[PDB]
Amino acid sequence: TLNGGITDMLTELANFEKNVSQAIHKYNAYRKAASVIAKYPHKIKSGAEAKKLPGVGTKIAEKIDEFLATGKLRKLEKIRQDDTSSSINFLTRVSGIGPSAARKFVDEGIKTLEDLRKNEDKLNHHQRIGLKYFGDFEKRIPREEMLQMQDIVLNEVKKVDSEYIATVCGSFRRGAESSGDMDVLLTHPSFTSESTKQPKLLHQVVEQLQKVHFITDTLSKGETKFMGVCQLPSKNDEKEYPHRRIDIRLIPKDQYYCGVLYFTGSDIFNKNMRAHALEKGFTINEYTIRPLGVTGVAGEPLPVDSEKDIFDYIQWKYREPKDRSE
DNA sequence: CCGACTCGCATCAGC
DNA sequence: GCTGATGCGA
DNA sequence: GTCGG
Ligand SMILES: Nc1ccn([C@H]2C[C@H](O)[C@@H](COP(=O)(O)CP(=O)(O)OP(=O)(O)O)O2)c(=O)n1
Ligand SMILES: [Cl-]
Ligand SMILES: [Cl-]
Ligand SMILES: [Mn+2]
Ligand SMILES: [Mn+2]
Ligand SMILES: [Mn+2]
Ligand code: NA
Ligand code: NA
Repeated sequence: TLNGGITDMLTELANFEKNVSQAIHKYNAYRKAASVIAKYPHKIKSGAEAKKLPGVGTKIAEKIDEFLATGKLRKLEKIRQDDTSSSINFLTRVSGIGPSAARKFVDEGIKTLEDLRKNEDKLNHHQRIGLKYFGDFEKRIPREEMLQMQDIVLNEVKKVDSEYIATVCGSFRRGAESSGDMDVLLTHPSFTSESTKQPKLLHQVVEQLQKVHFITDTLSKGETKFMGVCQLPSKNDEKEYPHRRIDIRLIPKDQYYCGVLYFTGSDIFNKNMRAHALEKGFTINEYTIRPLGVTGVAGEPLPVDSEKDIFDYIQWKYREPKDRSE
């Protein structure tokens, strides 16, 4: 928390550039700066001191000087006051509403939560569910509740087919004391890079979790990726638990390690590692690490028997999940 | 300076 | 219908 | 917005 004011400012600027300006490289630039400063173990006293960190440049350094001097950033103070910016920033907080839809809605005069409720007719299915659970999706998940959810998911999967392996990833696997959502990596021996010998492998699981009233809604669903909503059961006379977002990714069993690396993250950690892989002549996705040939075209998948094998190829020391929270 | 900065699903445009 | 782009998301 | 080359 040494530099919370600064990292908050950069995050707000990042969000502005994504949601309002639609400038995703600026969003990523601010995100990278905020991350590098967040792990900096000194209380930053100057923009010049910050500029020594990779990803902090001259423009961010100047903003840090303004913020250190005054506790504020004029540029943000005015963004906070501009009506369309603030309306756009709000609407993108609904799952399924991005910068595009948010601006179109603001264009048609839909700019408040009440406006959206009045105009449910104009939302696609994802957006309608995001609106329904807007309040619940603001609440974080205590790790203790993550553990109960894990119990349910693992046991329910076992009951569909004992050969399923389900792994909770994301911030949970990084050891976070609370999470924004639950991410589940799924594998089954009938689904490898070489063949899919059983159909419906993800569907069967979604169905089982629906039938025990754990999964309550679906935002998107295909053959390998589910995105929806779930809820812990509550005890007699207790208030219901908040509804929670859940993502499930079925990964070819032989590609578990690249999959678990991807799904564990963080997002920024993945972004940095994939970028470093490129510097080193490889490309990494959730399935494989491949070398880049003399012309920048991916070659054949290299053998991988461990998360560390991936770190090895790109000449990074192994980092435990808990140390990947960038 | 200047080019560069992985993929799944839903939806749409075009045919 | 399919294919490719875009939006939104992990 | 940043930065390797
Ligand atoms: N732009 C992105 C977004 C996500 N991912 C991967 C890495 C991330 O940890 C995982 C879960 O995403 P989530 O969106 O669930 C974020 P997570 O790290 O689980 O933290 P929480 O906020 O507590 O949920 O998906 C990626 O590679 N690139
Ligand atoms: Cl940009
Ligand atoms: Cl691949
Ligand atoms: Mn998560
Ligand atoms: Mn998630
Ligand atoms: Mn609820
Ligand atoms: Na720097
Ligand atoms: Na959104």
